[PDB]
Amino acid sequence: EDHLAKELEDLNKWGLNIFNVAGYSHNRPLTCIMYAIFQERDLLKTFRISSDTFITYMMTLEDHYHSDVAYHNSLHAADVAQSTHVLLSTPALDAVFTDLEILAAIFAAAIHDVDHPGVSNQFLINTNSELALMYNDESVLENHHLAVGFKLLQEEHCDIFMNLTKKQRQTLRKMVIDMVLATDMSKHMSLLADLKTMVETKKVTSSGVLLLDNYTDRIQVLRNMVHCADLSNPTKSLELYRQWTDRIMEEFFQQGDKERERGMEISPMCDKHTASVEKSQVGFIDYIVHPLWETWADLVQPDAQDILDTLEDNRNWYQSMIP
Ligand SMILES: COc1ccc([C@]2(C#N)CC[C@@H](C(=O)O)CC2)cc1OC1CCCC1
Ligand SMILES: [Mg+2]
Ligand SMILES: [Zn+2]
Repeated sequence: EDHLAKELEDLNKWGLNIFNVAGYSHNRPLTCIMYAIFQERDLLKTFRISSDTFITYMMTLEDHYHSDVAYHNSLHAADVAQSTHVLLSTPALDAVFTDLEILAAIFAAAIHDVDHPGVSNQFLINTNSELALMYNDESVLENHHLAVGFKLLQEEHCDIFMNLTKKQRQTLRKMVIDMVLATDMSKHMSLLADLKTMVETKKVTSSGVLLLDNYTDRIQVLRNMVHCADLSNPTKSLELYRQWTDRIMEEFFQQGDKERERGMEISPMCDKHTASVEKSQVGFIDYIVHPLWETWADLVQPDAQDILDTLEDNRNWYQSMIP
Protein backbone atom coordinates (compact mmCIF):
# COMPACT_ATOMS: atom_id res chain seq x y z
CA GLU A 1 0.00 0.00 0.00
CA ASP A 2 2.59 2.53 1.23
CA HIS A 3 4.83 -0.52 0.48
CA LEU A 4 3.46 -0.81 -3.03
CA ALA A 5 4.16 2.85 -3.80
CA LYS A 6 7.71 2.56 -2.32
CA GLU A 7 8.32 -0.48 -4.49
CA LEU A 8 6.96 1.19 -7.72
CA GLU A 9 9.49 4.07 -7.33
CA ASP A 10 11.86 1.46 -8.87
CA LEU A 11 9.41 0.97 -11.93
CA ASN A 12 11.89 2.28 -14.46
CA LYS A 13 14.78 0.34 -12.91
CA TRP A 14 16.24 -3.10 -13.41
CA GLY A 15 16.38 -3.48 -9.67
CA LEU A 16 12.55 -3.54 -9.35
CA ASN A 17 11.42 -6.39 -7.19
CA ILE A 18 8.26 -8.00 -8.77
CA PHE A 19 7.64 -10.49 -5.87
CA ASN A 20 7.15 -7.59 -3.45
CA VAL A 21 4.66 -5.95 -5.80
CA ALA A 22 2.65 -9.16 -6.10
CA GLY A 23 2.56 -9.30 -2.28
CA TYR A 24 1.24 -5.71 -2.07
CA SER A 25 -1.35 -6.09 -4.91
CA HIS A 26 -3.73 -9.00 -3.89
CA ASN A 27 -1.62 -11.18 -6.14
CA ARG A 28 -2.12 -9.20 -9.31
CA PRO A 29 1.49 -8.34 -10.34
CA LEU A 30 0.61 -8.14 -14.00
CA THR A 31 -2.44 -5.79 -13.66
CA CYS A 32 -0.46 -3.69 -11.12
CA ILE A 33 2.56 -3.31 -13.38
CA MET A 34 0.85 -2.99 -16.77
CA TYR A 35 -1.22 -0.19 -15.29
CA ALA A 36 1.95 1.40 -13.79
CA ILE A 37 3.84 1.00 -17.05
CA PHE A 38 1.00 2.46 -19.18
CA GLN A 39 0.50 5.56 -16.93
CA GLU A 40 4.26 6.06 -16.70
CA ARG A 41 4.33 6.03 -20.50
CA ASP A 42 1.08 7.99 -21.14
CA LEU A 43 -0.03 5.12 -23.38
CA LEU A 44 -3.66 5.47 -22.32
CA LYS A 45 -3.93 9.20 -23.29
CA THR A 46 -1.97 8.62 -26.59
CA PHE A 47 -4.13 5.73 -27.73
CA ARG A 48 -7.51 6.78 -26.17
CA ILE A 49 -7.66 3.59 -24.14
CA SER A 50 -10.30 3.86 -21.43
CA SER A 51 -8.87 3.08 -17.92
CA ASP A 52 -11.75 0.75 -16.97
CA THR A 53 -11.47 -1.12 -20.26
CA PHE A 54 -7.77 -1.62 -19.74
CA ILE A 55 -8.10 -2.82 -16.17
CA THR A 56 -10.78 -5.35 -17.05
CA TYR A 57 -8.68 -6.71 -19.93
CA MET A 58 -5.53 -6.99 -17.75
CA MET A 59 -7.35 -8.58 -14.93
CA THR A 60 -8.92 -11.17 -17.27
CA LEU A 61 -5.53 -11.82 -18.88
CA GLU A 62 -3.80 -12.35 -15.51
CA ASP A 63 -6.59 -14.70 -14.54
CA HIS A 64 -5.85 -16.72 -17.69
CA TYR A 65 -2.22 -17.33 -16.47
CA HIS A 66 -2.40 -20.32 -14.05
CA SER A 67 -1.58 -19.82 -10.39
CA ASP A 68 -0.70 -23.54 -9.69
CA VAL A 69 2.14 -23.50 -12.21
CA ALA A 70 5.51 -22.82 -10.43
CA TYR A 71 7.16 -20.47 -12.91
CA HIS A 72 4.93 -19.68 -15.87
CA ASN A 73 2.26 -17.72 -13.85
CA SER A 74 1.33 -13.99 -13.85
CA LEU A 75 4.49 -13.05 -11.91
CA HIS A 76 6.72 -14.01 -14.82
CA ALA A 77 4.60 -12.19 -17.40
CA ALA A 78 4.75 -9.13 -15.11
CA ASP A 79 8.52 -9.48 -14.84
CA VAL A 80 9.02 -9.73 -18.61
CA ALA A 81 6.73 -6.73 -19.22
CA GLN A 82 8.62 -4.67 -16.61
CA SER A 83 12.05 -5.78 -17.85
CA THR A 84 10.88 -4.96 -21.37
CA HIS A 85 9.69 -1.54 -20.28
CA VAL A 86 13.13 -0.67 -18.86
CA LEU A 87 14.97 -1.95 -22.01
CA LEU A 88 12.79 0.20 -24.31
CA SER A 89 14.24 3.20 -22.40
CA THR A 90 17.87 2.16 -22.80
CA PRO A 91 19.80 5.27 -24.01
CA ALA A 92 21.03 3.70 -27.25
CA LEU A 93 17.37 3.20 -28.40
CA ASP A 94 16.18 6.70 -27.47
CA ALA A 95 13.99 8.27 -30.20
CA VAL A 96 13.92 5.11 -32.28
CA PHE A 97 10.57 3.49 -31.61
CA THR A 98 7.10 4.80 -32.47
CA ASP A 99 4.50 4.90 -29.69
CA LEU A 100 2.70 2.01 -31.53
CA GLU A 101 5.85 -0.17 -31.44
CA ILE A 102 6.46 0.63 -27.79
CA LEU A 103 2.81 -0.30 -27.07
CA ALA A 104 3.18 -3.54 -29.11
CA ALA A 105 6.35 -4.68 -27.23
CA ILE A 106 4.94 -4.24 -23.72
CA PHE A 107 1.62 -5.85 -24.79
CA ALA A 108 3.62 -8.68 -26.35
CA ALA A 109 5.57 -9.20 -23.07
CA ALA A 110 2.31 -9.10 -21.10
CA ILE A 111 0.40 -11.88 -23.01
CA HIS A 112 3.50 -13.79 -24.06
CA ASP A 113 3.03 -16.93 -21.91
CA VAL A 114 -0.73 -16.65 -21.18
CA ASP A 115 -2.47 -19.95 -20.33
CA HIS A 116 0.92 -21.78 -20.11
CA PRO A 117 0.39 -25.32 -18.61
CA GLY A 118 3.78 -25.83 -16.92
CA VAL A 119 5.07 -28.22 -19.49
CA SER A 120 7.28 -27.78 -22.57
CA ASN A 121 6.44 -27.74 -26.30
CA GLN A 122 8.26 -31.09 -26.56
CA PHE A 123 6.07 -32.71 -23.89
CA LEU A 124 2.80 -31.53 -25.50
CA ILE A 125 4.06 -33.01 -28.77
CA ASN A 126 5.15 -36.41 -27.35
CA THR A 127 1.89 -36.86 -25.41
CA ASN A 128 -0.22 -35.95 -28.45
CA SER A 129 -1.88 -33.02 -26.70
CA GLU A 130 -4.80 -31.35 -28.36
CA LEU A 131 -2.62 -28.21 -28.59
CA ALA A 132 0.15 -29.95 -30.48
CA LEU A 133 -2.45 -31.37 -32.82
CA MET A 134 -4.05 -27.98 -33.30
CA TYR A 135 -0.61 -26.40 -34.06
CA ASN A 136 1.06 -29.13 -36.05
CA ASP A 137 3.99 -29.33 -33.54
CA GLU A 138 5.42 -25.86 -34.41
CA SER A 139 5.75 -23.18 -31.73
CA VAL A 140 2.88 -24.97 -29.95
CA LEU A 141 2.62 -22.97 -26.73
CA GLU A 142 3.70 -19.74 -28.42
CA ASN A 143 0.98 -19.85 -31.07
CA HIS A 144 -1.40 -20.61 -28.20
CA HIS A 145 -0.40 -17.72 -25.95
CA LEU A 146 -1.07 -15.34 -28.94
CA ALA A 147 -4.38 -16.97 -29.75
CA VAL A 148 -5.61 -16.48 -26.21
CA GLY A 149 -4.38 -12.89 -25.82
CA PHE A 150 -5.87 -11.74 -29.12
CA LYS A 151 -9.13 -13.67 -28.33
CA LEU A 152 -9.71 -11.73 -25.16
CA LEU A 153 -9.59 -8.41 -27.08
CA GLN A 154 -12.65 -9.49 -29.12
CA GLU A 155 -15.37 -8.57 -26.59
CA GLU A 156 -15.65 -4.68 -26.87
CA HIS A 157 -15.46 -4.44 -23.00
CA CYS A 158 -11.81 -5.63 -23.36
CA ASP A 159 -10.76 -4.13 -26.76
CA ILE A 160 -8.07 -1.81 -25.48
CA PHE A 161 -7.34 -1.01 -29.18
CA MET A 162 -10.87 0.15 -30.04
CA ASN A 163 -9.40 3.61 -30.76
CA LEU A 164 -6.34 2.73 -32.89
CA THR A 165 -6.40 3.12 -36.68
CA LYS A 166 -7.30 -0.03 -38.76
CA LYS A 167 -3.84 0.23 -40.28
CA GLN A 168 -2.53 0.66 -36.68
CA ARG A 169 -4.37 -2.45 -35.34
CA GLN A 170 -2.92 -4.59 -38.18
CA THR A 171 0.64 -3.33 -37.75
CA LEU A 172 0.38 -4.01 -34.02
CA ARG A 173 -1.05 -7.48 -34.59
CA LYS A 174 1.79 -8.24 -36.99
CA MET A 175 4.39 -6.96 -34.51
CA VAL A 176 3.01 -8.90 -31.46
CA ILE A 177 2.75 -12.23 -33.31
CA ASP A 178 6.30 -11.77 -34.51
CA MET A 179 7.56 -11.06 -30.92
CA VAL A 180 5.79 -13.85 -29.13
CA LEU A 181 6.84 -16.35 -31.79
CA ALA A 182 10.42 -15.28 -31.18
CA THR A 183 10.22 -16.42 -27.46
CA ASP A 184 10.17 -20.02 -28.74
CA MET A 185 13.46 -21.47 -27.61
CA SER A 186 13.91 -23.66 -30.67
CA LYS A 187 14.41 -20.38 -32.65
CA HIS A 188 17.12 -19.02 -30.25
CA MET A 189 20.28 -19.83 -32.19
CA SER A 190 18.73 -18.43 -35.38
CA LEU A 191 17.79 -15.30 -33.59
CA LEU A 192 21.19 -14.92 -31.89
CA ALA A 193 22.96 -15.43 -35.19
CA ASP A 194 20.86 -12.70 -36.76
CA LEU A 195 21.45 -10.39 -33.79
CA LYS A 196 25.23 -10.86 -34.29
CA THR A 197 24.89 -9.84 -37.94
CA MET A 198 22.88 -6.73 -37.01
CA VAL A 199 25.59 -5.74 -34.49
CA GLU A 200 28.26 -6.22 -37.21
CA THR A 201 26.66 -3.59 -39.44
CA LYS A 202 25.49 -1.33 -36.54
CA LYS A 203 25.13 2.39 -37.21
CA VAL A 204 24.49 5.45 -34.98
CA THR A 205 23.49 9.14 -35.37
CA SER A 206 26.66 10.35 -33.56
CA SER A 207 24.97 10.89 -30.18
CA GLY A 208 25.31 7.14 -29.62
CA VAL A 209 21.80 6.40 -30.87
CA LEU A 210 21.10 3.57 -33.33
CA LEU A 211 19.98 4.19 -36.89
CA LEU A 212 17.32 1.56 -37.54
CA ASP A 213 15.94 2.11 -41.11
CA ASN A 214 12.24 0.93 -41.40
CA TYR A 215 10.31 -2.04 -40.15
CA THR A 216 12.76 -4.88 -40.79
CA ASP A 217 15.53 -3.66 -38.49
CA ARG A 218 13.17 -2.27 -35.88
CA ILE A 219 11.16 -5.52 -35.35
CA GLN A 220 14.35 -7.51 -35.20
CA VAL A 221 15.58 -5.48 -32.20
CA LEU A 222 12.14 -5.69 -30.55
CA ARG A 223 12.06 -9.50 -31.17
CA ASN A 224 15.41 -9.81 -29.42
CA MET A 225 14.54 -7.35 -26.71
CA VAL A 226 11.48 -9.32 -25.57
CA HIS A 227 13.49 -12.54 -25.90
CA CYS A 228 16.18 -10.94 -23.72
CA ALA A 229 13.54 -9.87 -21.21
CA ASP A 230 12.24 -13.42 -21.16
CA LEU A 231 15.80 -14.73 -20.48
CA SER A 232 16.64 -12.00 -18.08
CA ASN A 233 16.37 -13.71 -14.70
CA PRO A 234 20.18 -14.33 -14.30
CA THR A 235 20.95 -10.63 -14.98
CA LYS A 236 18.78 -9.52 -12.03
CA SER A 237 19.98 -9.19 -8.45
CA LEU A 238 21.01 -12.54 -6.85
CA GLU A 239 18.10 -12.50 -4.32
CA LEU A 240 15.65 -12.30 -7.29
CA TYR A 241 17.55 -14.76 -9.54
CA ARG A 242 17.51 -17.51 -6.87
CA GLN A 243 13.69 -17.20 -6.39
CA TRP A 244 13.33 -17.34 -10.20
CA THR A 245 15.72 -20.33 -10.37
CA ASP A 246 13.80 -22.08 -7.67
CA ARG A 247 10.50 -21.54 -9.45
CA ILE A 248 11.76 -22.86 -12.75
CA MET A 249 13.18 -26.07 -11.14
CA GLU A 250 9.86 -26.69 -9.42
CA GLU A 251 8.14 -26.49 -12.83
CA PHE A 252 10.69 -28.77 -14.53
CA PHE A 253 10.71 -31.36 -11.75
CA GLN A 254 6.87 -31.52 -11.90
CA GLN A 255 7.29 -32.22 -15.65
CA GLY A 256 9.89 -34.89 -14.90
CA ASP A 257 7.35 -36.47 -12.55
CA LYS A 258 4.47 -36.29 -15.08
CA GLU A 259 6.96 -37.82 -17.55
CA ARG A 260 7.94 -40.68 -15.22
CA GLU A 261 4.37 -41.68 -14.26
CA ARG A 262 3.81 -42.34 -18.01
CA GLY A 263 6.96 -44.37 -18.82
CA MET A 264 8.29 -41.59 -21.12
CA GLU A 265 11.99 -40.80 -21.34
CA ILE A 266 12.75 -38.22 -18.60
CA SER A 267 14.98 -35.40 -19.82
CA PRO A 268 18.10 -34.82 -17.63
CA MET A 269 17.24 -31.27 -16.42
CA CYS A 270 13.73 -32.38 -15.45
CA ASP A 271 15.09 -35.31 -13.39
CA LYS A 272 14.84 -34.51 -9.67
CA HIS A 273 16.92 -37.63 -8.75
CA THR A 274 20.00 -36.53 -10.86
CA ALA A 275 19.90 -32.84 -11.92
CA SER A 276 22.23 -30.45 -10.12
CA VAL A 277 20.31 -27.15 -9.84
CA GLU A 278 23.68 -25.34 -9.72
CA LYS A 279 25.52 -26.81 -12.76
CA SER A 280 22.24 -26.50 -14.52
CA GLN A 281 22.18 -22.66 -13.99
CA VAL A 282 25.90 -22.36 -14.93
CA GLY A 283 25.29 -24.14 -18.26
CA PHE A 284 22.25 -21.90 -18.80
CA ILE A 285 24.44 -18.80 -18.38
CA ASP A 286 27.41 -20.10 -20.39
CA TYR A 287 25.57 -21.58 -23.38
CA ILE A 288 22.43 -19.41 -23.60
CA VAL A 289 22.09 -16.26 -21.45
CA HIS A 290 25.62 -14.80 -21.63
CA PRO A 291 26.07 -15.26 -25.38
CA LEU A 292 22.78 -13.42 -25.85
CA TRP A 293 23.29 -10.63 -23.35
CA GLU A 294 26.92 -10.20 -24.53
CA THR A 295 25.47 -9.51 -27.98
CA TRP A 296 22.69 -7.25 -26.68
CA ALA A 297 25.33 -5.31 -24.75
CA ASP A 298 27.40 -4.87 -27.96
CA LEU A 299 24.31 -3.42 -29.67
CA VAL A 300 23.56 -0.85 -26.95
CA GLN A 301 26.94 -0.30 -25.25
CA PRO A 302 27.72 0.72 -22.71
CA ASP A 303 24.10 0.74 -21.54
CA ALA A 304 24.22 -2.94 -20.46
CA GLN A 305 27.61 -3.27 -18.88
CA ASP A 306 26.12 -3.30 -15.35
CA ILE A 307 23.90 -6.22 -16.40
CA LEU A 308 26.88 -8.20 -17.79
CA ASP A 309 28.79 -7.57 -14.52
CA THR A 310 25.79 -8.87 -12.43
CA LEU A 311 25.47 -11.80 -14.80
CA GLU A 312 29.15 -12.80 -14.64
CA ASP A 313 28.86 -12.42 -10.81
CA ASN A 314 25.66 -14.50 -10.38
CA ARG A 315 27.36 -17.08 -12.62
CA ASN A 316 30.18 -17.32 -10.10
CA TRP A 317 27.90 -17.64 -7.06
CA TYR A 318 26.31 -20.72 -8.71
CA GLN A 319 29.74 -22.04 -9.73
CA SER A 320 31.05 -21.59 -6.17
CA MET A 321 27.99 -23.50 -4.83
CA ILE A 322 29.09 -26.71 -6.73
CA PRO A 323 32.02 -28.80 -5.46
C1 LIG B 1 16.15 -19.07 -14.06
O1 LIG B 1 16.28 -20.26 -14.87
C2 LIG B 1 15.54 -20.42 -16.05
C3 LIG B 1 14.56 -19.50 -16.48
C4 LIG B 1 13.84 -19.68 -17.67
C5 LIG B 1 14.08 -20.79 -18.49
C6 LIG B 1 13.35 -21.05 -19.82
C7 LIG B 1 14.47 -21.10 -20.76
N1 LIG B 1 15.39 -21.18 -21.46
C8 LIG B 1 12.63 -22.39 -19.89
C9 LIG B 1 11.94 -22.60 -21.23
C10 LIG B 1 10.86 -21.56 -21.47
C11 LIG B 1 10.02 -21.95 -22.69
O2 LIG B 1 10.60 -22.14 -23.81
O3 LIG B 1 8.76 -22.12 -22.50
C12 LIG B 1 11.57 -20.23 -21.58
C13 LIG B 1 12.31 -20.00 -20.24
C14 LIG B 1 15.07 -21.70 -18.06
C15 LIG B 1 15.78 -21.52 -16.86
O4 LIG B 1 16.74 -22.40 -16.45
C16 LIG B 1 16.81 -23.69 -17.14
C17 LIG B 1 16.40 -24.86 -16.28
C18 LIG B 1 17.58 -24.95 -15.34
C19 LIG B 1 18.75 -24.36 -16.07
C20 LIG B 1 18.24 -24.00 -17.43
MG1 LIG C 1 7.18 -19.06 -23.47
ZN1 LIG D 1 8.34 -16.45 -20.84
